[PDB]
Amino acid sequence: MVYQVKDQEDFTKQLNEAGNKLVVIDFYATWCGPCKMIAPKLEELSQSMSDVVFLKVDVDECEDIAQDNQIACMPTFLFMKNGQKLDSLSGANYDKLLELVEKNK
Amino acid sequence: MVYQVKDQEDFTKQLNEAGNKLVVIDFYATWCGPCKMIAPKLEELSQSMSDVVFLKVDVDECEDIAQDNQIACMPTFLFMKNGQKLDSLSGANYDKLLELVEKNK
Repeated sequence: MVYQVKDQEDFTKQLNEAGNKLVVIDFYATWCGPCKMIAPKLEELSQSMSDVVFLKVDVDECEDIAQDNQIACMPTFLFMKNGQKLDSLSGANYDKLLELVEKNK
Repeated sequence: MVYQVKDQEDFTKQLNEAGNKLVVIDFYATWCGPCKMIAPKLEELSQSMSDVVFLKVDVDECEDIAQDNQIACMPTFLFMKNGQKLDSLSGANYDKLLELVEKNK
């Protein structure tokens, strides 16, 4: 599953429940074509990879979280572990997403 | 001064108000750092140039307009003249912007 982050403290709650697991966060908008195209692939990946936590942040609903992470393109995938940033990817390139999750998991 | 488009009808009103002038529309968000960096440069070009009209669209306030224009990064600049799309530029590349303004005005 891909869990939808509700607000700043909810994002922190999720980053903790992840324990030591890689967390992949998709920053998206509902008006954005490339975001809608890749969303189902992220959902398929999340059902299989139970040792990675997948989250999503709607930038219109969570403008403060978007500003905290310096988002400018969408989708942007942020890679985190233990509350700390590992890597980011801008755009819907599913092979680069898979490479980054392989690298970081 | 850069005018903020309020809604789809207002976009048509301003396209009509521009007459035969090139129109540059900055699709931006208030949480987006590169947009904030370039906004004062746009205000300076808007006060400087009398043969170009500068508009802005807040993607979180006009999500419909952003969808219809296939926005995915920000800022994105659309270049229009007599209702026609001439060019677009993704990102806060001020030199490219000025080059597309000089080419199309």
